[PDB]
Amino acid sequence: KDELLYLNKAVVFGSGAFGTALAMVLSKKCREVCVWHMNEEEVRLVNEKRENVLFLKGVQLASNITFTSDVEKAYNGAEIILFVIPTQFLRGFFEKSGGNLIAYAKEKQVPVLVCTKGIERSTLKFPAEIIGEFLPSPLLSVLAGPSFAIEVATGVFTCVSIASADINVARRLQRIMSTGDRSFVCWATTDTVGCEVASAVKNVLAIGSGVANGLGMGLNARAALIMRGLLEIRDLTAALGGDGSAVFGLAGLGDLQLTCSSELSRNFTVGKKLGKGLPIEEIQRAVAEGVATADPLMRLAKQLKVKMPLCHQIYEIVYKKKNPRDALADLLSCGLQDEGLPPLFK
Amino acid sequence: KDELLYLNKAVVFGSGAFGTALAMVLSKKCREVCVWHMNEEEVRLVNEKRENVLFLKGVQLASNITFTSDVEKAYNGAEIILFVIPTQFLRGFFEKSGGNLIAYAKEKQVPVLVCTKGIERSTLKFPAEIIGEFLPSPLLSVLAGPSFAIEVATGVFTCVSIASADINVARRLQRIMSTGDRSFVCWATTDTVGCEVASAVKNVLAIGSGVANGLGMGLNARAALIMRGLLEIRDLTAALGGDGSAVFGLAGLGDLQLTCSSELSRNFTVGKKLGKGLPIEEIQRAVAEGVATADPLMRLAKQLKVKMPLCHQIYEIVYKKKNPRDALADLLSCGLQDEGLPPLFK
Ligand SMILES: CCCCCCCCCCCCCCCC(=O)O
Ligand SMILES: CCCCCCCCCCCCCCCC(=O)O
Ligand SMILES: Clc1nc(Br)nc2nc[nH]c12
Ligand SMILES: Clc1nc(Br)nc2nc[nH]c12
Repeated sequence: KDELLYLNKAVVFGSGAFGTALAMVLSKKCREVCVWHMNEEEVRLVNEKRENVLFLKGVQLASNITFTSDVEKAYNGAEIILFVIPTQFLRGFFEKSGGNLIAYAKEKQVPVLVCTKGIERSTLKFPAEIIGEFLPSPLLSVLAGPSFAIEVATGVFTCVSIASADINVARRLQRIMSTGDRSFVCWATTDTVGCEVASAVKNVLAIGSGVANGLGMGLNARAALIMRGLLEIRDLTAALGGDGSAVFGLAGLGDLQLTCSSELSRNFTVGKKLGKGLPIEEIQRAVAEGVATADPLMRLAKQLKVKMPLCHQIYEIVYKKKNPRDALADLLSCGLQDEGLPPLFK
Repeated sequence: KDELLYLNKAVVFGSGAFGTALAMVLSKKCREVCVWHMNEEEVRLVNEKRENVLFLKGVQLASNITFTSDVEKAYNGAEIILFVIPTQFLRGFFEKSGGNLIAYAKEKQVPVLVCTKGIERSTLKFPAEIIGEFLPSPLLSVLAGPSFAIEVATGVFTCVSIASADINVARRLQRIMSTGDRSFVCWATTDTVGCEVASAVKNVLAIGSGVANGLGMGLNARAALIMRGLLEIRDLTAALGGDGSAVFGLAGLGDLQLTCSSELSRNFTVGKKLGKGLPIEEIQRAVAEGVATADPLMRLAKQLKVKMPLCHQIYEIVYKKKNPRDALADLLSCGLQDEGLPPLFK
């Protein structure tokens, strides 16, 4: 149905910029929105200032958004649960604080929307996969797309995809997350794996985009990096058993192109400094997502025997002090080739 | 073979920014490069100033690039011929001045590289199709990709695709156009139709990107326009009998994303003014490619029964004084839907 669903309550676990922006979206579709944040002192400040001064400065929270540090109070009564907890803290959160939450979700069959992105170092698994160790996969969906947080939080027109193996789950979440003024529009897809892969890999590729800028390259180069980089997302998705339908959509190409063009993002600045010859040690002052992700990504790639040329070279630049110009030359030493895309039509 | 081909002479018919930049690329692979330009007086100026002050100001031409107004002197001895003549002048050029050129090309089996982009109003055909009425299609290839002219002309890293129905033709052109310093890298593909469609449609979509900016929208919106717009290139390509393998490559997505992000381009400024409420008459002072293209594109789409939502609405805004906010609302009145991309992997 193209008819929107409104709820009494939503909970968002994760208080970053993205989680906060999504809570702003939900505030227009649910009467009450709770945002869980572990530090009580900081919870008080935020509720006082009516603004997430910690991670979304300059944005006034809707009056119906309340921050809390009490997990139980947070989810009680919620009819949709969002996870935006950083990958590295996800598992521990469920083990240490998810017992009742999990029981509640299972009992009430509450939809869960995974918004966290990355790769867990110990298992090489993606966020929805980790969460799926604790919550029934039939209840799980993934949100991904070109969605700069400030724009989303302020209601500037944004499109994203919602992925669920069962398209009917995604379609229902589409009705909850899409806004009445059409400022936040969701598109349904089955490709959960493609979404998670794109969401992690885009951060590594963004460092490369930075490198290209630091090397003195221009916008033609950035476009080429996006397009060739996209095939790496595609190939890794295939190897992971994903259907790949999100690769050339909002979650894949859409988000990748946006993320690689964010010149002020930390991924980009780190790549630019690396491209200018600065060693990673000097740069490291606040870890760029791409830095953290590059290592587990290479390990997963190696484990699955997937060649990811750009990502591999970016990993070398970041972790093995490889000179950026040497990496580029190595990349361009493969000789002349065909583009590597199959025909769509026969 | 990954081994480059060097030539004695190249000719480029068309003296615009792009043709001039491509002549700079060729100057590094051919001893002599002739650029044909119809106005003799302007030819003299350019050769004197050793700079295309007309369409590529600020760039010093290689000493081996010579401008000329003599078609016969231009192609004589050439071993590759590039066309960059504007769509609307292509047919007349062959009819009025191509007799001997055509005989020479046929006799010597000279490769022809089509770089012109657009749709001819009278026949609704694309540039390589028009040229193919005069030169044997086996000799024809198309060059397309994210390739801002200034960057190409100055040797800043650029990747493009070369398309030919027979992949072997494209592969040979790849050896001629790719540079020894790897600053200009070509990728082979069969999808000529996809390239021509993308190259024309991107200009219409760029006006829409402008409109979005003028409406107060942001980068999330631009990313969505690129991604949804790409499906229109895909569907039109299918209807035209193209194989579509270029759609998600450099010629399609790559060039589209670049072109839609060029905020200072005429397509973009025209869209932005339209988005700000200015009527097209007041704007029209130097036609933006997207304006010229929108009409023949809609006619071709209608003729083939292909729905192109964004392009259609852009045509309405440009040609039928439709209010941009009304167009947007109409576009968003389709209800909630699936993303519309097939799985890549089963
Ligand atoms: C970490 C290195 C980043 C440098 C970025 C270079 C700018 C874009 C390069 C795109 C060319 C793609 C090379 C493909 C070669 C291959 O498939 O092995
Ligand atoms: C000429 C209008 C341009 C306005 C541009 C709006 C910004 C991007 C909009 C993308 C949403 C895509 C709408 C798809 C709806 C449909 O498929 O009918
Ligand atoms: Cl230990 C820990 N857990 C969660 Br959940 N989130 C965090 N953010 C910082 N440290 C964190
Ligand atoms: Cl009439 C004509 N022919 C060619 Br070819 N190119 C042109 N450029 C402007 N007018 C032109």
